Amino acid sequence: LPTTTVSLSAETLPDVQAGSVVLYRKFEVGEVITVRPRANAFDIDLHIKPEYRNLLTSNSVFWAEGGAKVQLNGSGLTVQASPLSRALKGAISFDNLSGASASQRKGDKRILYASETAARAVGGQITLHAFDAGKLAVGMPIRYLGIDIGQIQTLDLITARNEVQAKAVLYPEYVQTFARGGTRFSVVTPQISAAGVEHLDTILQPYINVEPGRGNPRRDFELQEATITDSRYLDGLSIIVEAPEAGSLGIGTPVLFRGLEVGTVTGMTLGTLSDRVMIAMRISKRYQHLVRNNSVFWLASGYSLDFGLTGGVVKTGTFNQFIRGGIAFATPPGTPLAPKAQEGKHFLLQESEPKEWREWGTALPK
Amino acid sequence: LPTTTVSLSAETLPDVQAGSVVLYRKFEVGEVITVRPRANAFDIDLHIKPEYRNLLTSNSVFWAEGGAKVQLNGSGLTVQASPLSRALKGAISFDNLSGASASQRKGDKRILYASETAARAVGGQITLHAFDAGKLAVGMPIRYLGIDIGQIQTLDLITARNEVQAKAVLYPEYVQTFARGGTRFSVVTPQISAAGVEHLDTILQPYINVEPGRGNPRRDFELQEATITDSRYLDGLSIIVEAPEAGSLGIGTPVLFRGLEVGTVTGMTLGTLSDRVMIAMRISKRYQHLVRNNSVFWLASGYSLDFGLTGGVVKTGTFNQFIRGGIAFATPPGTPLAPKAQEGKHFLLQESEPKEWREWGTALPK
Repeated sequence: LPTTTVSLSAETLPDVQAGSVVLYRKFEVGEVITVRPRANAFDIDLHIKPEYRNLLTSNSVFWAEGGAKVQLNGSGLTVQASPLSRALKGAISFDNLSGASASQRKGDKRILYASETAARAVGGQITLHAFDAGKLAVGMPIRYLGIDIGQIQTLDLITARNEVQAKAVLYPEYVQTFARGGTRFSVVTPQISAAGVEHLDTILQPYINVEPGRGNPRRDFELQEATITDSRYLDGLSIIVEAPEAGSLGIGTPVLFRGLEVGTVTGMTLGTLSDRVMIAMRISKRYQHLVRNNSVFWLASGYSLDFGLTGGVVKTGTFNQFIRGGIAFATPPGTPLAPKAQEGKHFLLQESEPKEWREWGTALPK
Repeated sequence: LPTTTVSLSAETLPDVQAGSVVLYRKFEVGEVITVRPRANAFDIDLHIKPEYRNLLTSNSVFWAEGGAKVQLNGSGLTVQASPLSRALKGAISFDNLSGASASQRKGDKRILYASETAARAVGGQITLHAFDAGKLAVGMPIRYLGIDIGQIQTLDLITARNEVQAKAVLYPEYVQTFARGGTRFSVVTPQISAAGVEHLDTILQPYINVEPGRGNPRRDFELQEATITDSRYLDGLSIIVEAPEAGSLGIGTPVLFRGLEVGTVTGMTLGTLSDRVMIAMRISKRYQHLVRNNSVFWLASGYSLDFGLTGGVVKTGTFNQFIRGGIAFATPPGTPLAPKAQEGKHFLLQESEPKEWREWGTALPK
C-alpha cells in the first residue's frame, strides 16, 4: 500500500473512490488510496508520485472533478476523459493558489472542495445583505469593469430580519481597494425591451457589479438595485442638484451639455428634511471646467411638445431622455466667469428650460 | 447471499438492479440484493455492511441516483457523467434527515424516491387550492426571498369543487413562520413585453413565491395571481386608502413620495359595503415617518397631458406609472405637524393631484 502524501477531509465526499486519479490541473500525478469516515466527515488519502511531490506546497487547494464531461460552447466540443481512471472512478485536481492558507487551512488538514470555484474562493470575506436572493446564486462572480473581483460563497436566509445574507469573498489583491465605506454592489440583469437590448450575457451568467468608494473598511454592505457600470465618471466633479420631485430620473441617466453626455446621475436621496430630492451627479473630469458657480440645471426628461394658437410647430426627436430622463446644462453669459464649482455644491433644478439658452454662447476655456 | 438489512418499496423502478451499490450519501456501505414486485410495488432489499448498520436510522430516506448532470451556464451545455464504475452498476443513496419519518416512513417500510430532491421533501404538509394547475408541477419549489422553503408534492383534480388541490410541503424549519393566517402563494411566471423582461429564469424553472403573514396556524391556502416579491416593505407602516374605483392599480404598484418608491400596494379588496375599493399599502419602515395623519394621496397613474389657452406646454415623462399605476404622497404645510399615521389608518384618494404640491416643502424630520 502506497504511503499517504496528503490527507484531505470533506463531508459529502464529491464522487471519489479508492483509485481516483489525482491530476495537476491537467496531468495525472498521483492517485487516491483510501476513504475512511471518522465522525461525520471522510478522510481522503492521496498519494503523489515521488517525482511530483514538489508540486504539493502549503498553499495548495484540492477539488473534485468527477468523470467525463462533454462541455459544448464557443470553443467547439471539448471532451474531458483523458485518463481512463477519471472517466471511471473520478478525479481530484489541485493547484497552487497565492493567498490561500490564511484562515481556513490550519489545524487539521486541507479540504476537498466539491467544485473548482469553491476552491478559488479565497481572500477577504464580505457580507452582502440583500432583500431577495432571486437574482443571486452561489459562486456568482463579482465584477469590476468586467474583471472578476470575487464571488458569492453562501446564501443564508435570515428570517428574524427578513432578508438574505450572502457571504461573498474578494480576491486578496482587491480586498484593500474595495470593501471600503462607500462601495456598492448590484446584480446585473438582462434588459430586453422595445428600445434595445443590453447585458445579453447575463441571460446565462449573471454577475454582481461593483462601484468603489473612499472611506473606512466596511466588510458589510447592502445589495442595491442599480449601479454605474463603467468608471468613465468615477473620478470627476461630484455635485448635487435639488429638485421638488425626482420623477423620471434614475441612476445612470445622462447629464447633457449642448446635447452631449457629460456626466451621469449616481444617487437620488431625499434630504435631511424630507422636502427635496438631492440628486447626486458626477461630471466627467474632462468636462469638469463647464460646471461654473452660476450654472443653471434643468430637466431634459422626455419630450416637451410645443403649442401655438395661430401656429405652433411640434418637435419629436428620438432622445434617450424618454428612455432615461436626462438632466441638461447651461452657463449664463458674463465676462467675469463665475468660479468653478467645488465638490460640495448644491444647485437647483430650474423646471423652465431657460428660453434664451441656445443664444448664450458663453465662452468656457479649459 | 447476504442478509437483507432494510426492505424498500418504489414505483417505476429507477434503473437499479441486483448488485447496485448502496452508498452513504457518497460512500459505499452496502449493495442491493434483489428487486421483486409483490403486488404492484417493486420491493427492493438492501444489505448494509455490519460496521455501518448504525448509519441506517429511523429517519433515513432513500433515493435512486443515476443519470447525467447537464448544466446550462455561461460556459456552455456541459453535460457531466461523474461516475462510471457505479453508473453502469446503478446506485441508490441515503442520508439521515432531521425531521423525516413523520407519518409516511413508518408502518410498512421506507420508500425509494425516484430522485434526490423528492427524498428531501420532508416537513409540514399544506394544501394549496388553485384554479388552474397549468402553471404548477409536481416537485416545483416554494421560495421566500429566493431561498427554497418547500415544494409541491401532488396535483389532484377535484371535480366536485371545480379546483385543483395541490398538496405541498414546507421544510420543518419554516413550517412555523409560514403556514399562518396571512401567507399567500403565487406561481412566478416570465413577463416578456415591449416594456421589458423579467423573471427569465422561470422559463425553464418556475417556482411559487410566498409572502409570510401574522395569524393562526392555517395549513390550507389558495393560490393567487400576484404577490410582493421582496420583503423590502414587509416590516413597516401598513395603511389603507379608499377610492371610488381601482382601475389602473394592482398588487405591486409603487407608492411614490416626490417620485421615489416608498411603498407598494399589497391588496385591493372591496369593503363591507361594496362602494369603496380599499387599496392596502405598505410604506417602508425607512420612510414610515412621512405618512402624516393629514397626508393627501392621489393617483399618479399613466400620463396626464396639460391644456393651455395662451401658452400651454404638454409633458410626457417616462414614468413606469404607465406600466404600474403609481400612487403619490403629499403632506400639506403646517407648523404643528400632525401625528404619524397608525397602522389601521384610512385615507382618501384625492384624484385632483393638489396643484400647489411642488411648492409645499413641508419639513418632515426623522
